[PDB]
Amino acid sequence: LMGGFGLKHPPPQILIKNTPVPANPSTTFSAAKFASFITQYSTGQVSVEIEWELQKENSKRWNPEIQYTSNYNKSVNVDFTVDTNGVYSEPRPIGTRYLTRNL
Amino acid sequence: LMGGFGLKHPPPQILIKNTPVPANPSTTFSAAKFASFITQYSTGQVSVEIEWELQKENSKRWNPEIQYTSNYNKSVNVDFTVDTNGVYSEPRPIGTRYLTRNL
Amino acid sequence: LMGGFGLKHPPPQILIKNTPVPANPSTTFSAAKFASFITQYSTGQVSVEIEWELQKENSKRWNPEIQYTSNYNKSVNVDFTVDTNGVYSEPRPIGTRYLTRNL
Repeated sequence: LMGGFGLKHPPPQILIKNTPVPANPSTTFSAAKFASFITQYSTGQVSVEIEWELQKENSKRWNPEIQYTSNYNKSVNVDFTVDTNGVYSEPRPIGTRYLTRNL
Repeated sequence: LMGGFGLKHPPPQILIKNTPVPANPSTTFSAAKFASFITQYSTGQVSVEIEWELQKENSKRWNPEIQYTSNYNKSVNVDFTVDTNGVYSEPRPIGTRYLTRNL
Repeated sequence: LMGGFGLKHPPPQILIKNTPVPANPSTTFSAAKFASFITQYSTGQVSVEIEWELQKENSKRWNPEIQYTSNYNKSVNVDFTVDTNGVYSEPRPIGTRYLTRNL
């Protein structure tokens, strides 16, 4: 109901966790679990590559169609572009329904 | 200079003419040429089939581009469409330069 | 117009960038982008190997030609050489037009 593709078997959850590296244990045995760990974080790169099937249009429509366009009118910032502080912003929600089809 | 394709050998001229069908000549010989012809015209259909080579675009441009679109704002007549009298009209000249390319 | 070789397809741009390595994120989730990165730079070596085609001269000229030469007159510094501070300098612009050819 939020829009999208209903999948009985969706793309699976990809779960990630730093392995606990303990600090130095006591030189005598303690049966209690470790509460002291070396503080650490991880970083790295992640790649997703999705292949999408397209459905081309076969309209015999004469007049031109509504399409998503940028405006040529000047502005302080180009849409879908970083500003002078390096902050990327998206100005408006772009839906996907621009071409037409007869019922 | 009016725009278009300069061709040393352009598509050739296709010339068409009704053959003169004379009216009844005099029953005696006259060496003068015929000035009296049966009034007639011709009609028919004409087909031109041109194949055009395209040049697809390879821009790595991030932001959206200016494109030719119809406006969705309502009007008494749809653009590039006959009116109530059956008269087809073209409202504006459409040029061909809408995509961009770097120098 | 600044001189040189006009190329429709020139040698391509070679673009280089340090990958951002973040500092430690907050232990709670924040949907804001990272503004804190580990300060780092890179260094290394770069090699360019260009092959040049030459065009040898076939003059039947009798007298000797103007050529680019160094002067033998003594000076505090040799031309196109570091000074006592290790600073390399080029004393004059050397053009390439020294041999002659008839029109």
